[PDB]
Amino acid sequence: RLIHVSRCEMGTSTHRCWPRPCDTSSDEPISFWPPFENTPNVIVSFGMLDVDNSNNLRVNSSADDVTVGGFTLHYNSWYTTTVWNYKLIWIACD
Amino acid sequence: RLIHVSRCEMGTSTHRCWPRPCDTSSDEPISFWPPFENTPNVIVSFGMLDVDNSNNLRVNSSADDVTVGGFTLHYNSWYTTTVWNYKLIWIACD
Amino acid sequence: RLIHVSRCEMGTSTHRCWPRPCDTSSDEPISFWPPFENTPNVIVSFGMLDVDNSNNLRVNSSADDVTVGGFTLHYNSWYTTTVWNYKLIWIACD
Amino acid sequence: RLIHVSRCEMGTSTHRCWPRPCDTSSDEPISFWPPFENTPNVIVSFGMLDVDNSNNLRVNSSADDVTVGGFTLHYNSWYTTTVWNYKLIWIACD
Amino acid sequence: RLIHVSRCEMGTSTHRCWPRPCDTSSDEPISFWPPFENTPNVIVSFGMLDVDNSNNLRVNSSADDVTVGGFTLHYNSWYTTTVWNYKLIWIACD
Amino acid sequence: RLIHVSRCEMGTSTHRCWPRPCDTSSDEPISFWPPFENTPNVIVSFGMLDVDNSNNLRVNSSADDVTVGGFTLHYNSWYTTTVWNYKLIWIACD
Ligand SMILES: CC(=O)N[C@H]1[C@@H](O[C@H]2[C@@H](O)[C@@H](CO)O[C@@H](O[C@H]3[C@@H](O)[C@@H](CO)O[C@H](O[C@@H]4[C@H](O)[C@@H](O)[C@H](O)O[C@@H]4CO)[C@@H]3O)[C@@H]2NC(C)=O)O[C@H](CO)[C@H](O)[C@@H]1O
Ligand SMILES: CC(=O)N[C@H]1[C@@H](O[C@H]2[C@@H](O)[C@@H](CO)O[C@@H](O[C@H]3[C@@H](O)[C@@H](CO)O[C@H](O[C@@H]4[C@H](O)[C@@H](O)[C@H](O)O[C@@H]4CO)[C@@H]3O)[C@@H]2NC(C)=O)O[C@H](CO)[C@H](O)[C@@H]1O
Ligand SMILES: CC(=O)N[C@H]1[C@@H](O[C@H]2[C@@H](O)[C@@H](CO)O[C@@H](O[C@H]3[C@@H](O)[C@@H](CO)O[C@H](O[C@@H]4[C@H](O)[C@@H](O)[C@H](O)O[C@@H]4CO)[C@@H]3O)[C@@H]2NC(C)=O)O[C@H](CO)[C@H](O)[C@@H]1O
Ligand SMILES: CC(=O)N[C@H]1[C@@H](O[C@H]2[C@@H](O)[C@@H](CO)O[C@@H](O[C@H]3[C@@H](O)[C@@H](CO)O[C@H](O[C@@H]4[C@H](O)[C@@H](O)[C@H](O)O[C@@H]4CO)[C@@H]3O)[C@@H]2NC(C)=O)O[C@H](CO)[C@H](O)[C@@H]1O
Ligand SMILES: CC(=O)N[C@H]1[C@@H](O[C@H]2[C@@H](O)[C@@H](CO)O[C@@H](O[C@H]3[C@@H](O)[C@@H](CO)O[C@H](O[C@@H]4[C@H](O)[C@@H](O)[C@H](O)O[C@@H]4CO)[C@@H]3O)[C@@H]2NC(C)=O)O[C@H](CO)[C@H](O)[C@@H]1O
Ligand SMILES: *[C@@H]1O[C@H](CO)[C@@H](O[C@@H]2O[C@H](CO)[C@@H](O)[C@H](O)[C@H]2NC(C)=O)[C@H](O)[C@H]1NC(C)=O
Ligand SMILES: *[C@@H]1O[C@H](CO)[C@@H](O[C@@H]2O[C@H](CO)[C@@H](O)[C@H](O)[C@H]2NC(C)=O)[C@H](O)[C@H]1NC(C)=O
Ligand SMILES: *[C@@H]1O[C@H](CO)[C@@H](O[C@@H]2O[C@H](CO)[C@@H](O)[C@H](O)[C@H]2NC(C)=O)[C@H](O)[C@H]1NC(C)=O
Ligand SMILES: *[C@@H]1O[C@H](CO)[C@@H](O[C@@H]2O[C@H](CO)[C@@H](O)[C@H](O)[C@H]2NC(C)=O)[C@H](O)[C@H]1NC(C)=O
Ligand SMILES: *[C@@H]1O[C@H](CO)[C@@H](O[C@@H]2O[C@H](CO)[C@@H](O)[C@H](O)[C@H]2NC(C)=O)[C@H](O)[C@H]1NC(C)=O
Ligand SMILES: *[C@@H]1O[C@H](CO)[C@@H](O[C@@H]2O[C@H](CO)[C@@H](O)[C@H](O)[C@H]2NC(C)=O)[C@H](O)[C@H]1NC(C)=O
Ligand SMILES: OC[C@H]1O[C@H](O)[C@H](O)[C@@H](O)[C@H]1O
Repeated sequence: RLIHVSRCEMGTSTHRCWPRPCDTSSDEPISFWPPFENTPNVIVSFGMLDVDNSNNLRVNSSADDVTVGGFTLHYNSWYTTTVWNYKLIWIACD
Repeated sequence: RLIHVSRCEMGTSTHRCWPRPCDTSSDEPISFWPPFENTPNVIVSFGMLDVDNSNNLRVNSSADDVTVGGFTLHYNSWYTTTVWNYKLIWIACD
Repeated sequence: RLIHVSRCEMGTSTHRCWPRPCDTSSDEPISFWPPFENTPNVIVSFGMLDVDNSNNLRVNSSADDVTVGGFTLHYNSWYTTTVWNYKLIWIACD
Repeated sequence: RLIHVSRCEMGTSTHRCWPRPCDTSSDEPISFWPPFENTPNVIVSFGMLDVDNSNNLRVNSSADDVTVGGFTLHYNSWYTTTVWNYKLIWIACD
Repeated sequence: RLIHVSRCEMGTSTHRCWPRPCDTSSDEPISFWPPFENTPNVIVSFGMLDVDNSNNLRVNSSADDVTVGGFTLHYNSWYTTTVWNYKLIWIACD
Repeated sequence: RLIHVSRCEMGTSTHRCWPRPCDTSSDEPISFWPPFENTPNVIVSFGMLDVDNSNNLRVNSSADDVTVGGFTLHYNSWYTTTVWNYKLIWIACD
């Protein structure tokens, strides 16, 4: 019969830059071995966050350039915001 | 034989309000196509968060009124808090 | 034919503490019913969060001792940070 | 994603009659259990056969009144044929 | 996770020729909608048979030119044989 | 979700003895690579049959010694029957 099933892969990228500050941005090459049949959907979020109250909390995360073979794990803060340590989590299913 | 397998859907919903503050609360109808054969589960979180340090960080997000047809992507803040931008993420499996 | 498919179990854990500050750390055992063929993968994030601006934001979370029958839903803050309410969300797939 | 996967059920049914000839036709209700989700196809054939050369070889078999919960395994012969033994084999997938 | 599942298709082709005798051979086009990811395996047999004892029983059948799109349901006899009526059954799975 | 899926395997062994008559019995060992998770169901039938009319048609076939790793492809005739050529077909799903 015809049915719906999803293949999923997931992981966590961790960043501990303290005492140093974590970079404005960061991009990681995440690959799916083996590739998917079609380009899956991916969502990213935070599992651990270390933000200084001396400035507004501005943390953005995302999956950019999603290829059936992998995707770019993207993170960035902006303006005067300062991030000390942070863990990203992502899950891509199809 | 019998096996376990899930069908998962997933999406994001970006709310950029700056220079205006984001609505205190938000509810968006999300539709599943095609409908699940049985009610699915749904977890919601944040992929991007921009909140003013002028006050405590009070952000809530959920999936209310879930069914086989879909759910309501609910988000809200409370008290004297202020959010300039935020991205909600969700995933629903069965 | 040989294919890839998954089984995803997921959920949420709400911790309301205000007016009492939430515990520095909190562990919660989760059970997979029935058990997975093999050891799944879990990722935990936040779905709600209430953090005091009087200090930096320091929230961490993870899935510990993940077995075919369950994992431990871990939460913790550190140092001077304070938390009033929060919701954890996790999802596992094989 | 969408995939095509089938569930199959299959069985044999031996009929030994000799020294007596097997009855002109024979019907036997088969039960799928648990029931099927869709109404499946079924094909019947012969795994063993013992027929008399004294006449032509006239044998017929078929799945009948197929539900999502079973069907009638049917066998028969017409006219002057004489069958001494036979085993029906059947397979039903979806 | 990696599992083995199969997709199967099946069907029958009834040939009632009496009083006329059945053609020596028959090749029928069977197609698959939609086609397989990869080329299936196919097997054929007889569901009903009507062979004249005046001569030896000789029946052959097979799936020819099998591809992801379908195949050719071939049937034939040879030499002195005579077949009055007959049905073929086939099932393909990948 | 819980669903039903079968994994199948199939094949056909041919035997061309004319003018030599085919042995009374034959047993071919079949392997299942990779080995089913749990013991499968097998069914065998005739894809090509060539029998001399000078005696009753007595043919039999089956799958014996069925294990998750394989099975034995059994075939025989008995008493006065004489078989010149024949082909067996088998399909085993779990
Ligand atoms: C480009 C960027 O990343 N901007 C993000 C940032 O917005 C802030 C900036 O645009 C700065 C530019 O100087 O302006 C902030 O608004 C300020 C100014 O208009 C200021 C000028 O006097 O007045 C207000 O702030 C004053 C004072 O400057 C502060 O030191 C004092 O503590 O508070 C005063 C009263 O507020 C005004 O707020 C922008 N800030 C806000 C809020 O819009 O951050 C926002 C939100 O985090 C967005 O992310 C921008 O993209
Ligand atoms: C209804 C709601 O959304 N409440 C959420 C909020 O709780 C705060 C409110 O209940 C306000 C009501 O006035 O009280 C806060 O507690 C205060 C007061 O007890 C106050 C009295 O002096 O003392 C503390 O704060 C003072 C002063 O008020 C502040 O302006 C000053 O900057 O700092 C002082 C020292 O702290 C005390 O905090 C409630 N706040 C807390 C914390 O309990 O926010 C909480 C957490 O974010 C919950 O979300 C409530 O539901
Ligand atoms: C163990 C732990 O959980 N540490 C986490 C914490 O780090 C802070 C602590 O290590 C404290 C220990 O006293 O030091 C902080 O750095 C401070 C101090 O050196 C301080 C002494 O005067 O000077 C700086 O801070 C001043 C002032 O004290 C503040 O009130 C003012 O607002 O800012 C000033 C300039 O920053 C210095 O920053 C550590 N803080 C930081 C930042 O590193 O928190 C961090 C980040 O949240 C990590 O999580 C640590 O593990
Ligand atoms: C109703 C049914 O099941 N019929 C199936 C059967 O058909 C045979 C019957 O229709 C009988 C009815 O009497 O006729 C057979 O044809 C015969 C006659 O035309 C006959 C007249 O002389 O000539 C042939 O046979 C003779 C003689 O009758 C035999 O006893 C003798 O051994 O041989 C002679 C020479 O053949 C002729 O065959 C029908 N037979 C055939 C063949 O059509 O069987 C057929 C095929 O098995 C179908 O299944 C019918 O439905
Ligand atoms: C052990 C075995 O494999 N037997 C299978 C076989 O059965 C036949 C045998 O048991 C023989 C043993 O001698 O008997 C057959 O029955 C015959 C005899 O009773 C015979 C004695 O006169 O009478 C009948 O046969 C005559 C004549 O001999 C034949 O030449 C003529 O064509 O027909 C006449 C009338 O039948 C009688 O049939 C057994 N045959 C039958 C039929 O029972 O074959 C059967 C069916 O194929 C089973 O497979 C047995 O297991
Ligand atoms: C979060 O990261 C994404 C990835 O860079 C940012 O996406 C860009 O968004 C702007 C407008 O919002 C577009 O003009 C760009 O085309 C996007 N980049 C691409 C090609 O993906 C997003 O802006 C970031 N959010 C914040 C607040 O920094
Ligand atoms: C987060 O959002 C959810 C949904 O809006 C809130 O849940 C509601 O809780 C109240 C408790 O008094 C119920 O009356 C509502 O019916 C609930 N909504 C439903 C059915 O989803 C939750 O309280 C919010 N949390 C915070 C901190 O604001
Ligand atoms: C977040 O919580 C996890 C779980 O308690 C912490 O993980 C431990 O990390 C240390 C090294 O820092 C390892 O030696 C332990 O094996 C880990 N524990 C377990 C049971 O996984 C993690 O360190 C915490 N991070 C923060 C920011 O506090
Ligand atoms: C073989 O068996 C099938 C199943 O009993 C027979 O099917 C009947 O076919 C006739 C016409 O072909 C229909 O009018 C009947 O309604 C069918 N029966 C039902 C209820 O399915 C078929 O006739 C048999 N063929 C032979 C040669 O005996
Ligand atoms: C049964 O039918 C098959 C298919 O027509 C026959 O196999 C063909 O045999 C010829 C030579 O004898 C080859 O050139 C073809 O390539 C074969 N077809 C394929 C692709 O399988 C087979 O000979 C027939 N058997 C009998 C006894 O008639
Ligand atoms: C058809 O083949 C089967 C399999 O060989 C035969 O059944 C076996 O018969 C022998 C002798 O009675 C037993 O020792 C085995 O246990 C049987 N196997 C099983 C479990 O089926 C069957 O008798 C054959 N039929 C004919 C007509 O020869
Ligand atoms: O049955 C005996 C024998 O009759 C002829 O020789 C055919 O060519 C063979 O295929 C076989 O059918």
